Amino acid sequence: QTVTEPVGSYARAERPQDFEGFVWRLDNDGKEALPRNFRTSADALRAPEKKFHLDAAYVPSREGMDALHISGSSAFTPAQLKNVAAKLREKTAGPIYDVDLRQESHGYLDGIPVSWYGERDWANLGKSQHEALADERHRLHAALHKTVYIAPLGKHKLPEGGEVRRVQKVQTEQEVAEAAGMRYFRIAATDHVWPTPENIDRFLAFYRTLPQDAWLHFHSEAGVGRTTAFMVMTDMLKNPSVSLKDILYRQHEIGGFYYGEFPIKTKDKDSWKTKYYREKIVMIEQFYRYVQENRADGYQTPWSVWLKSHPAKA
Amino acid sequence: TVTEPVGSYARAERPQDFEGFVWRLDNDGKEALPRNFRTSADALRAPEKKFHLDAAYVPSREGMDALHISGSSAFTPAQLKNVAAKLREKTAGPIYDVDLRQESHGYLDGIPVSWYGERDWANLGKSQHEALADERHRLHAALHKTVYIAPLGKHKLPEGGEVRRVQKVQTEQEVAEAAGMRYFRIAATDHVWPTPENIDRFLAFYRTLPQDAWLHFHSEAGVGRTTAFMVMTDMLKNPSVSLKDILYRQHEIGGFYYGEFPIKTKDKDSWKTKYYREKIVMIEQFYRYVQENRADGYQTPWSVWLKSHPAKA
Ligand SMILES: O=P(O)(O)O[C@H]1[C@H](OP(=O)(O)O)[C@@H](OP(=O)(O)O)[C@H](OP(=O)(O)O)[C@@H](OP(=O)(O)O)[C@H]1OP(=O)(O)O
Ligand SMILES: O=P(O)(O)O[C@H]1[C@H](OP(=O)(O)O)[C@@H](OP(=O)(O)O)[C@H](OP(=O)(O)O)[C@@H](OP(=O)(O)O)[C@H]1OP(=O)(O)O
Ligand SMILES: [Cl-]
Repeated sequence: QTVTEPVGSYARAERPQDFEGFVWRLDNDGKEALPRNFRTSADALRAPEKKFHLDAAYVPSREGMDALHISGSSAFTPAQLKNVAAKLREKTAGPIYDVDLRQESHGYLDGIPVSWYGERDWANLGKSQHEALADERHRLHAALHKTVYIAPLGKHKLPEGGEVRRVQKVQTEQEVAEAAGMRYFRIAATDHVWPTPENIDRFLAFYRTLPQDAWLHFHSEAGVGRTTAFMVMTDMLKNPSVSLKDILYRQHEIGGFYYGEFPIKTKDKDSWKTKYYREKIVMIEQFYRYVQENRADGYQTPWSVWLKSHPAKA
Repeated sequence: TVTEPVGSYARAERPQDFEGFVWRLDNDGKEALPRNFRTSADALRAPEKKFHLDAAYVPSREGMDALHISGSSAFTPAQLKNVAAKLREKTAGPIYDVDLRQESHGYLDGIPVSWYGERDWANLGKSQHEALADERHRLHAALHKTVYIAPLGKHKLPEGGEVRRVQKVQTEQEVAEAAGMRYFRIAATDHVWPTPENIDRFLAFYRTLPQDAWLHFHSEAGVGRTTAFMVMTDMLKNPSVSLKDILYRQHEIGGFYYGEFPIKTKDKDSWKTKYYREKIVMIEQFYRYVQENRADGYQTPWSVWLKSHPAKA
């Protein structure tokens, strides 16, 4: 009769103590002018990726895309964010937000974007946003005037090479965003899994009070899973008359992940990802249902509450 | 007036520029014994070409059978048990694990690790007391915590390795005692000539040893620091042997060659050149100390004698 973890909360069954952070991972090498996977809702649609087995002939509706005003990308250096901000300012006169979707603790050491990485990038798994940000604040401050090892991950998601330096400057992403002329909003979402009801309730309350001309620049570490999930959510919220298929196809075709059904295939070492991919597919459909069934009364019922009374099925 | 005398060049380096940043894997535990394992009873081998020595020269082995010393790289607990068993076949006296490492090190879940800073100088400038306090604190702090242990690869930076939540922490003293060996620590900085403090400590220790004591010296690789102390011991115990014979024989049983040779390093290792030169001069100065002070029973320590008889570059 009693279910321990409902669909949409599978990650709650994992043990945080088994994925604690152990290294400052390099989030971006700063070689390119812009972060990776940079895209906006004003962009032209491209051919779908073969791995998703989609209909390349299909022409998704672009209804509402010109007025959507959102973008997404991977993590960035401060110089890259300034370049992003400049580009977005050519598209709007409203406030531009850096919507940081990363639960992992991260920041900038001597201007270098880094994150405290644990296995599966789950160093803050299970923490409330309050606890995750306290960890981040503590770790960043502790790095000042201290020697740190910053490294990119290579074979088997372990450090490979990198550099050692005695830190002279520490900055939070909020500071870097403000320096780039962007407003900042943080949603502490766990890497690789469906955002939690807490994450989404927070996002919806934030969305509700945005000025009509607000531009949302979403980002995560790679600019794929989490970034696309929130871009899809925003598209659905702002353009409720658009079909689920059109939303999923167009968010994929401008450069994001495809959040519909597809032949999931993983290497043996990544088999743990499989059920999380299936969970996101089911939850994307359930969020669409939430939008359709609650927009009429102006979303009086929060997503978390509605989901508990309308649980998703595997 | 000179700021730093010969033999103390490392004192000019800045400790803050070489602080520890990773738990380095000291030995992968694949072999039964530590690397560069050798004993004074071993046969002499041909010299290594890089030292440009006379391969036809046969040094005297006078005193080697009674010297009773050995050397090696760092080891896993199992490898040390293997070493202890081997050495017990050669003596009925106490067998000492003479740990020559200044860098903080120990065992996490039985894995030999050290807190590595650039040039392995994470404890540079610390007194032995401070180095050992750092070591105790860091080891204790790892218990029940997640750590990243990695071997060094390209450019002396971590490559691969493993991540684990530590369930057991031990100091090398505990591991040595569990293997049936006595333990003595000399906190010598990697890559440079041991300090007057290091050497005064070693000589006072040497003076306390019973006739049948066996000394197993080790450092990280079992090369620079290990050979320096093996050479010192050979000179102390066999003062009638020529400097050339001591240096050749300690090299030919498997150690570094501490005499003059044409030094050539990779460009990235050019900082080592003067430290190699310094060791050559200091080895000669230590030989002089032994020859001049053995007759009266070492009434005056090395540090004092060296201050009144400074070495010259
Ligand atoms: O930067 P990468 O090494 O390329 O890793 C990314 C990144 O996550 P991590 O960097 O922390 O491993 C993606 O996610 P977001 O940070 O944008 O949320 C993730 O997206 P999903 O796991 O949710 O799909 C993606 O996975 P994908 O293979 O689908 O691109 C994954 O790539 P890899 O781990 O396979 O390199
Ligand atoms: O374990 P390794 O990677 O082989 O390094 C060793 C080790 O020092 P490190 O491990 O910290 O680099 C030697 O020293 P001891 O620990 O036994 O004192 C050192 O000896 P010296 O620097 O004093 O000479 C030797 O140098 P080498 O064998 O070239 O003489 C060096 O080897 P590499 O740095 O070349 O790998
Ligand atoms: Cl005196």
